[PDB]
Amino acid sequence: RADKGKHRIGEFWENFITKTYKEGNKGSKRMTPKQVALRVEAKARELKDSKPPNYKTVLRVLAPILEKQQKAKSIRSPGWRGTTLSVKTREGKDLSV
DNA sequence: ACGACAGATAATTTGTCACTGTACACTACGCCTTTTGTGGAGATGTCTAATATCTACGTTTTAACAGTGGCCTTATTAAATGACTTCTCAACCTTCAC
Repeated sequence: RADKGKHRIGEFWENFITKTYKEGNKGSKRMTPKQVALRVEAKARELKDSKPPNYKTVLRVLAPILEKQQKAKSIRSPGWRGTTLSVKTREGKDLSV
């Protein structure tokens, strides 16, 4: 279906969840989804919104973001091949070997 | 035929709640190296005014004596003394007296 992977909480909450997790993981802060959901609870109460998102949705919202943040650890480097070689000096001069 | 009305129906997400994997078990900003501009002596080099020394510059002063200049009256006659000069330095015979 056209709806697969798209949430029904809507554009405001999809942003607010992802906004809150994103600010909570810059610097050495390490705000995990549960603390975000606890913010979402606080936000709905002060927004007077009677139906805050459940923690399972918040974890499902961030699951692709978390996976994109994970993949960055794995990306492999091709390396040099064959006989021809050079080494990258900080002068910016590639010295052939 | 196809596709086109209103509604079925297989998804899709929202939300529950039993379950479990894991950290809490204190245990990084600290060990070590290098450069480096600032800083403290401390041997050494720098180089003058000045208070003489250290003779000479020569310049005064002395006395010795050398030369110029003024004065000094001149005559005669006598004396003493010392000298000089000149001249002289015979000899036989006769006569009258005892």
